[PDB]
Amino acid sequence: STEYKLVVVGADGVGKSALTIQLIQNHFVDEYDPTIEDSYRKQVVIDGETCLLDILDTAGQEEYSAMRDQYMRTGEGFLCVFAINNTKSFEDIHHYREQIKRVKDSEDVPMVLVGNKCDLPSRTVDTKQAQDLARSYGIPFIETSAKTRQGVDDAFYTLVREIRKHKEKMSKDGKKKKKK
Ligand SMILES: Nc1nc2c(ncn2[C@@H]2O[C@H](COP(=O)(O)OP(=O)(O)OP(O)(O)=S)[C@@H](O)[C@H]2O)c(=O)[nH]1
Ligand SMILES: [Mg+2]
Repeated sequence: STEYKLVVVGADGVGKSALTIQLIQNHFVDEYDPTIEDSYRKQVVIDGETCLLDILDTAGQEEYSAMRDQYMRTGEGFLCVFAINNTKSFEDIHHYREQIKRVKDSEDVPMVLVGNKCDLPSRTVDTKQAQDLARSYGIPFIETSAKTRQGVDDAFYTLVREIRKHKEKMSKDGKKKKKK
């Protein structure tokens, strides 16, 4: 019943498309297929509510600062994905977060930090640093492997939960109005 607009963001090659295709299609693309902009719908039951997910799988490839704006205005929550063997992709999260906060003109934007490719050896981004970054941001951190499907549903369902929490918070706000 309730629709949630989710946007999967992050550097090229982190696994945004692999995560999203696991969620929607239940298989893993070993392939490379760089994304311009694909979207997907899926009907899910999360905490006993039916949810219509409308998911945008974005381009990691850059230039943008053109393209990012409209889908940042549109998105209700953001899956901020880095790959655990890609230091720059982790560092990129700060910049995506800043951009989203600026473009949506809010300090309060539902987000989940996703460390993908946890099936691989010799990670270059430690779990502790990701956890520490998420704690700073006051957002969940979930480790995934699109290859094995580990954590995939949890990552997307947790983002829906963050949106719901935000919706409830915004009704009560901090002040000005109040509600519940
Ligand atoms: N080992 C491993 N490989 C993965 C995982 N997720 C994605 N990959 C691989 O990484 C490569 C890039 O994945 P892809 O999903 O296309 O990245 P992207 O983030 O969507 O990249 P883009 O569209 O912005 S350019 C592919 O070869 C894919 O199979 C994972 O969890 N584990
Ligand atoms: Mg892609």
